Amino acid sequence: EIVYTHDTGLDYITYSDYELDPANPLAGGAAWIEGAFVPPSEARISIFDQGYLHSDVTYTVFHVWNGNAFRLDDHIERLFSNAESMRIIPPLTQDEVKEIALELVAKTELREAFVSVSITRGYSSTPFERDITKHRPQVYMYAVPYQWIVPFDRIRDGVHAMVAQSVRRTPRSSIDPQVKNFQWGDLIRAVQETHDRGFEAPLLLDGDGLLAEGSGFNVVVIKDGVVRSPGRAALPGITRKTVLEIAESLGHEAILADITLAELLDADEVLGCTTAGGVWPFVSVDGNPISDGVPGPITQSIIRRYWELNVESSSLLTPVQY
Amino acid sequence: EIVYTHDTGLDYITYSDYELDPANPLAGGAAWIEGAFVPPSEARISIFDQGYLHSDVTYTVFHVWNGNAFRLDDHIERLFSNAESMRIIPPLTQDEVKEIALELVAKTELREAFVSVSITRGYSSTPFERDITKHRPQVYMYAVPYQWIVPFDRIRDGVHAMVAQSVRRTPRSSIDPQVKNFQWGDLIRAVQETHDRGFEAPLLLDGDGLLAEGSGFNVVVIKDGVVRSPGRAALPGITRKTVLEIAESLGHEAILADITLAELLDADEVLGCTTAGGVWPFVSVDGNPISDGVPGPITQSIIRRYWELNVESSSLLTPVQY
Ligand SMILES: *Cc1c(COP(=O)(O)O)cnc(C)c1O
Ligand SMILES: *Cc1c(COP(=O)(O)O)cnc(C)c1O
Repeated sequence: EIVYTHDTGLDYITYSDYELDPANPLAGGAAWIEGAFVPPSEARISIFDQGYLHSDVTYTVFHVWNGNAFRLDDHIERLFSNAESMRIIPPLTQDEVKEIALELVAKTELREAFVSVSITRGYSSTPFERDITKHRPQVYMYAVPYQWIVPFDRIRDGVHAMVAQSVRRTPRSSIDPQVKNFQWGDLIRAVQETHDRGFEAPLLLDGDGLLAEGSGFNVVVIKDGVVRSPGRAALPGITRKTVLEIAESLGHEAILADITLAELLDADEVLGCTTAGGVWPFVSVDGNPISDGVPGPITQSIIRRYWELNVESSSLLTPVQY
Repeated sequence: EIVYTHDTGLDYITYSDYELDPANPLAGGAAWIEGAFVPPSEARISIFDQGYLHSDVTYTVFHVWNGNAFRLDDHIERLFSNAESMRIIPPLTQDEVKEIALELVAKTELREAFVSVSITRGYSSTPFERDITKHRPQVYMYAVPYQWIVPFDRIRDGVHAMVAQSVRRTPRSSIDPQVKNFQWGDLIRAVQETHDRGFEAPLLLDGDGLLAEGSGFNVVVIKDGVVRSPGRAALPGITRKTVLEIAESLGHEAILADITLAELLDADEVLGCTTAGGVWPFVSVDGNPISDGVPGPITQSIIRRYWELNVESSSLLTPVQY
C-alpha cells in the first residue's frame, strides 16, 4: 500500500531496487517521539506542546538517497544553530540526533527518504514561564518516502512561477526567515494566491520589494553566467548552498545578493531548490517567459550535477546501516 | 494534585466551592480529539497535522466561571470567521462545536476553566495539494483550570510594562494579527526581551511605530476620560470588546484608534486584557510611571465590572450542564 519507488523518466534520478520487509511494522515509514520508535499511525505529540500552541519550534529536513543521507552534518548544525537563535536548548547532542535519525531510517528500510527533525520548547511549560529551567524541550522525528515538491516531468520541462502581490515574506523584525520554522501564514497565503491566479509556484518579495523566497524552497537567478540568490529574506538552504558550490565548480560566479523584480523578469534562467525535490527550472514568471521559456543550459547542468552529488563518494554522504 | 481553586485576595473574584470526583478520570482536565474525550496524558495530535508542520490553524479560547461559559457565541463566531479568513472549512457546525465544548467542560467538572478550541487544516494533506478537496480539517479542544496571565496581586497593584524594541508585531501583509493564530515568533521574542531587560510584560509596536498589542493580550489607553485601544495590529479581543462596552456604560467615549508611543506614555491610565486573566492595570512603561504609578479609577471600575458580568445572569452566560 505504501509507495516508495517510482520510475522517474530521468536518467540522472534512479531509485533503489529493493523490497520492503512485510514482517517489519515500521517498514515504509516511522517516527521517533519521546524515546520510542513508532509507526506513522502512532506518531502523535502532546496537544500541550508549545511547538503546537505557539509554533515555538524549529526544524530541518534532510533526505536519504540510495541509502546515504545528504549533508546530514550541515543539516544538524543548522538545526542546532536555529534552536540557539530561539533560545531552545536541545535535550540531545548533535551526534545523538544523528544516531537516532539514522537508526529511524534504518527501521523504515527506506533507501530514498524524507526525514524531519523538529525541536520544540516542549509541553511542560508556557511562554509566560519566568523560570527558564522549567522548560523541557522535545525532539520529534519522522522518516517517510522521499517527497517531491515538483513532479518529474516539471524538473525536465520547468515550472510556471508567480510573484505574490497579496502578501510579503514575514520580516526578520517579526519572524526570522533564516531560522527554519513552521509559521507559514505568509507562505500559505502565497500558495492560495497561486491557486487564485492560476499559476504553479509562488515567489515572495520582502518588505523592501526585493526577491525573497518561495513556499518551502529558495530561488536562484542566472544572468550573463552569474548565478545569484537572495541573501536576506530567505532560509539559508542546504540545497541552495550545494547549488552555488556546483555553479562555482562549473566556472560561474555564484553569490548571495539582492535581486530586483526587474532582474528576475530579465533573467537568462531562473530555478528553484529545496531538500524535498532537489532542483528544478522556473521557465516563466506571471505568464512572461524567462528567455525562450525552456530550461536553460546552466540550470540543466546544475540539476544533473546535484543528482550526481547524491550518488558519488564524498564527505557529503553518510551511509545508513540497514 | 491538580490545582483548581485559589484564595485570590480580591473580593470581586471568587472561585466555586466544590471538590472534583476522584473516581472520574477526566476530572480537572481533558481534551476532545478526533471524536474522543481523553485525559491530558492521552491528549495528542498527529505530528503530520498541518497545524503543527505549517501552523495552519486558528483558534479561540473561552473561559468558564462559576459554572457558566462567558460569551461563548461571540467566541465560536470569531473562531469560524477566522477559519474562513484562512479558507479552512470547519468539519462541524458552530452549534456542534458549542455542544462538544460544553460537554468537555462538564466531564472535567471544572467550574472555573480555560477552554481552547483549535481548527487545523488537518493531517490528510500538505500545502502543495492541487486538489483542495483532499484537505480534512480537524477540531481539537482542551479544557483545563482557569489560567491567569498575571497574578492576583498584580491585578490589584498593577503590572510593569515595557515597549519592545527588538521586534515588531507581524504585519498584516504577512500574517494577519486580526486572525487568532499560534504563530508567536514575534510575541515570544518580545517576552524574551522582557526577561533580558527586567520587566514583567511586553507591548509591541507595529511597523508604523504605533501601538499594537501584547503577547496574548490587548492594550487599552485612557486619557481625559476617553478610552482607546489599537484598532489595527491587534486581535479583536472579546475581552477588549467587553471592556469598551463597560467603558461606554460608565459614560466614557470608547473607541478603536491609532495610539502613539507618546500617547501611551502620557496616558492617565493603561490596562491590559485577555480571556486568560481578565483585565489588569499597567502602572509603568519602561520604568516611567503612568500618572502616579498606581491603578486609576476608571481601570479599577472596569475590572470590578468585568468580574460582575462574569457572575450576574445575562445573555453573555451559557451554563455548563454538570
Ligand atoms: C526547507 C526550506 C527551504 C530550503 O532549504 P533546504 O535546506 O534546501 O531544504 C527554503 N525556504 C524555506 C522557507 C523552507 O522551509
Ligand atoms: C487571545 C489574544 C488576545 C485577547 O483576545 P480575547 O478574545 O480577549 O481572549 C489579544 N491578542 C492576542 C495576540 C491573542 O492571542
